[PDB]
Amino acid sequence: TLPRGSIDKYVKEMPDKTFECLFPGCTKTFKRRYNIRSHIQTHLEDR
Ligand SMILES: [Zn+2]
Repeated sequence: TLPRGSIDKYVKEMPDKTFECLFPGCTKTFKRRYNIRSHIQTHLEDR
């Protein structure tokens, strides 16, 4: 009754100011920011 352990199961935060969405099928990398996290929402939101 509380989903909150999948958004942090596919994120590779790099100390070089980078990000690697570890989602299976995904292939987009971002930088030090909390925007890709919301991107993981559309990941398991409907697609
Ligand atoms: Zn992704």
